[PDB]
Amino acid sequence: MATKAVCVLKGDGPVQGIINFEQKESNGPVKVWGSIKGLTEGLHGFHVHEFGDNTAGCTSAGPHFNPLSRKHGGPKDEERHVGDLGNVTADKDGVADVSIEDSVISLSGDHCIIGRTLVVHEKADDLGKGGNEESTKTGNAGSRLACGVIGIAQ
Amino acid sequence: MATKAVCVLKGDGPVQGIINFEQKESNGPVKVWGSIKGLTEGLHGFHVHEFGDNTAGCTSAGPHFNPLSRKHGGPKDEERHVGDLGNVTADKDGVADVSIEDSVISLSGDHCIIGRTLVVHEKADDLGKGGNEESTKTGNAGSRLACGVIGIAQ
Ligand SMILES: [Zn+2]
Ligand SMILES: [Zn+2]
Repeated sequence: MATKAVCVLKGDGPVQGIINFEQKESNGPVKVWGSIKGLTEGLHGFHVHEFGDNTAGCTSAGPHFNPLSRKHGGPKDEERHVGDLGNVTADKDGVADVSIEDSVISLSGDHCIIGRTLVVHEKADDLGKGGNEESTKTGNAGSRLACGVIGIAQ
Repeated sequence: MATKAVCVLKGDGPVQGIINFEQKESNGPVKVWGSIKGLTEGLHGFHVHEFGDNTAGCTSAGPHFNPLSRKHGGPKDEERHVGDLGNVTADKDGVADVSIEDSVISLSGDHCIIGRTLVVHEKADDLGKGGNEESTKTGNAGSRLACGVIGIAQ
């Protein structure tokens, strides 16, 4: 049934925002767009984590959503986690106007991201090209600044 | 797919809690439990609403999850919304130790509640036996005290 999803991001600091998802055909890409504020200028890792579990804050969301058991990558890679959406970019006012299109995540089926956690991270995602253990796990993107559970939308 | 879900309830007031969901068999019943605190002693409407959308707080969840287009009821009714879990009871210390078993909600398929909103209400749900139009729509449970998106749990 689901063609639209939405996510409210909050954390302990000032980072907050709203992200929209739209998938018109189940065999088609998902459009991801919206605004996150309170960010430092530059790149921030932007990931779908495995669990829609916020009991302990962002930490409860678990690792990247990774049902094919691959190593971390960027959204252009064949070797990637399902939840690898690469970076978003905050302007000099702390605002990331997100606009992404991705055909690996979905609003149904196995790769479905509904009821999982969208997280925006402290630092840039190195897209799995960093050369340490951590690169292949989380792309060295550091802290979880804000997260939310991805919800069915009207 | 999912055998566990979790929901963190938050609102503008003091109401807050964690509800777990467990469904070992896709075609078996769902267990609902955990605690909500900060409630007034007495009955509170406990419903799954249609949208997991929190962009305007609890209001943006919309009406009760009703995929079969029926009228509000108690969970033991045949004429009920999928989202009709009835009431929870807060004790004299303001705690609802929720414990509910339901055969209509599901963690998979088309009644799937993952990615929708769990709401705890201001007043008792009259189970649709209240005589007004409100009763057959919302059970007169009143305003939304706390909600959260139901997420995939580990
Ligand atoms: Zn990853
Ligand atoms: Zn109802």
